[PDB]
Amino acid sequence: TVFRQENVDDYYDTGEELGSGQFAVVKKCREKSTGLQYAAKFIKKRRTKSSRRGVSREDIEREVSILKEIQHPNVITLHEVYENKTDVILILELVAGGELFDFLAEKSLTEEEATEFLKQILNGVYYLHSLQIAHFDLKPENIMLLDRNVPKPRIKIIDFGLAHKIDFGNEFKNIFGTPEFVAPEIVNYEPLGLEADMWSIGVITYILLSGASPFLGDTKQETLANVSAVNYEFEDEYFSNTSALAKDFIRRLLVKDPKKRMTIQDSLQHPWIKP
Ligand SMILES: COc1cc(/C=C/c2ccc(O)cc2)cc(OC)c1
Repeated sequence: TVFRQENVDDYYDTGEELGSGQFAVVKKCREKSTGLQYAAKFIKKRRTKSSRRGVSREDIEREVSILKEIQHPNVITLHEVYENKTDVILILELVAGGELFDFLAEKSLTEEEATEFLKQILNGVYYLHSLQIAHFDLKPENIMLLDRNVPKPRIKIIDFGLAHKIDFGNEFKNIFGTPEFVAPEIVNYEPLGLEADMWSIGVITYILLSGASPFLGDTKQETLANVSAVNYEFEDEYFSNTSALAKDFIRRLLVKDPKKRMTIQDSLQHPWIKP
């Protein structure tokens, strides 16, 4: 699939940089014809077939194809796609309130503040999983706020760079996500489905409630080893005032066997969440 090959600079003006990654950079931008503001994600293309630098066109097209399907208040929307010899440029909805993660370091949240964020995450994931889309990269870095100055900010899931359609219940494709947040099946290179997202939600919930990462080791290999062994516990120093029901929610997500892990529908019906 080909994208618009006019120079993006003829239709947009770029501004502040919002984020920078392995093969991508995101810049605030403004469409000249409407004055509306967006985030322009510049993705570096592979220059040769056998190269390790840049993103393969297959991977870019998958990300674009998933973004084109989604429209939900808790997920970023795709406006336009451009490309040139060096980059594909996604013009994405502007989410300017900062990471949940950057917001995290400002406080540990109360259970109400955590569930208010968490319910929005679950609603967005429920939408994705209803469409058989696994995100595969859920972490605080990929959860951003529309406005960070209100008491209950609205969040949006960003960065569909690892997302896959799961039309056969599982995919076998290798997901190099962030060790602290990936499920054991990712660590062990096993078939992957929607269940991997539910584990990541469990990790996110643990961090929201405590300010601590449940599997984080001193090195990436230690973290991965801890994940595969389900080597975590609720430290009393961090969880002494957290409800047992919140702990129960997490415990039913941080489950090695994906088949026994809570699904997105289970998580919305769990007594900690269900109104
Ligand atoms: C390109 O690497 C990064 C991209 C992004 C994308 C941020 C972003 C911000 C606003 C949007 O509307 C869309 C993406 C974030 C990062 O750390 C937070 C790293």
